[PDB]
Amino acid sequence: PPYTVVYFPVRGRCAALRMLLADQGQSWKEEVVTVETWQEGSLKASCLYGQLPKFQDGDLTLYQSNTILRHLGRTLGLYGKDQQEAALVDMVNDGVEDLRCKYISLIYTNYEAGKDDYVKALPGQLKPFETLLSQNQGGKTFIVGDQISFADYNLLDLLLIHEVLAPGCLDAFPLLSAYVGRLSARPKLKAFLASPEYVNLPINGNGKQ
Amino acid sequence: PPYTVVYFPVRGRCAALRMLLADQGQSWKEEVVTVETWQEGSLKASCLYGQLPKFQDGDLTLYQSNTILRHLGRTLGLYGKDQQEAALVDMVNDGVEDLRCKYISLIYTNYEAGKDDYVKALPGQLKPFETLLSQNQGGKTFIVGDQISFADYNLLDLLLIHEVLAPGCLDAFPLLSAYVGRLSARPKLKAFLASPEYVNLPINGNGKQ
Ligand SMILES: N[C@@H](CCC(=O)N[C@@H](CS)C(=O)NCC(=O)O)C(=O)O
Ligand SMILES: N[C@@H](CCC(=O)N[C@@H](CS)C(=O)NCC(=O)O)C(=O)O
Repeated sequence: PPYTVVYFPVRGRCAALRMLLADQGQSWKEEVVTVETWQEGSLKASCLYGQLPKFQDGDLTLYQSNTILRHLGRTLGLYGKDQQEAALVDMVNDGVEDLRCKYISLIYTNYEAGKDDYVKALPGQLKPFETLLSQNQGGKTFIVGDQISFADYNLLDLLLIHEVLAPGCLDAFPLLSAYVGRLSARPKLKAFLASPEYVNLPINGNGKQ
Repeated sequence: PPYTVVYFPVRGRCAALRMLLADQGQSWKEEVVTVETWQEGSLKASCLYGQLPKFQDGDLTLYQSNTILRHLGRTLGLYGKDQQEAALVDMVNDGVEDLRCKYISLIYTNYEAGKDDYVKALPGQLKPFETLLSQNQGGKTFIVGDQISFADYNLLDLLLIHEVLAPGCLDAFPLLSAYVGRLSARPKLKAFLASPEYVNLPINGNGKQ
């Protein structure tokens, strides 16, 4: 610490890391980037890959949402109990990232024409996570092992936004549904999810969800 | 160990991990999956995300190319010297993955109509990697710190395939150009890159590059 997340006024790719920070009782500052600032050019030019989120942890500056998640993951002990679990955590996170990319593509480039097909394909895309849970001794705790990892926050967010996109999409997935309820009930997380800081923000930049 | 990589007969998303294994003096077995076998559907259905590569390390089975890279990276000591460097390694790898996704999209979904635009946009996409090199000991060593990381192998592959797609793309990037040759000259890697095992394989699976 200290922590500062620089991002647009959207939950988007910062939702998961914010939930992680909140649930872990961490304090951070939010720097909201306006269209004027982004269009001005200097901020974007200073970003490694010309994109947000940008994250600051003391004198350390990071870019890439998954890099931020993994960083918080290793420094806060949310990256498995050993090397094997760490690998499983990565496998889950990469899976989440893949689906998040498809979701982002839908929302920003083909919402009207592609939504129906996407929803029809959704069950096939969610099944792997239901499987991950069932393989983890019944899926009664977390996605990997018996301790929370950065992958849980990323998956949780993925599931939450998909329930908004397709209400009831988790009905055919008992474990994932209960998993959502369980994690969302964690005291600190529950408080954050209900805070104006979270509720006020649109899931995506164009208001589509 | 022992290691087994299950994949289609192409370089694709296994090129980087293979270079890593070879350069680190590791032995592994290759399980080739033909197009016909893949189309039969059974292996596909058993894969967590319905995709290859599939990797075996003893009793452990991992999917997702970056999970395999990170696994090899942490178990073989190719993941930075400390937590901060590990974060920088991730930042580089995520950047590589992002461009690899755009490359894959071009190759498989819009090669004929999209190549020219992609090549025009290439310099802007490669610049971030040249800059990282310049900030790390004048770009005279590795992408992060002074020891090789899994990110180096992934970036190296990304650069190699781009020189095939757009010959001369690295001329305007001195550090990246010298970097590719330096890593390619490493004895074990050099031997692997010249082996029939690598040479006889097409870069992609649709005959485009
Ligand atoms: N791989 C990056 C992707 C971030 C991203 O797509 N950022 C976009 C959407 S918020 C952005 O900054 N767009 C502004 C621009 O590219 O000019 C991550 O995971 O953080
Ligand atoms: N995110 C995965 C992507 C792997 C991937 O896209 N595999 C494709 C291309 S080789 C595949 O298995 N395609 C066959 C199919 O989807 O049916 C990774 O990083 O390993």
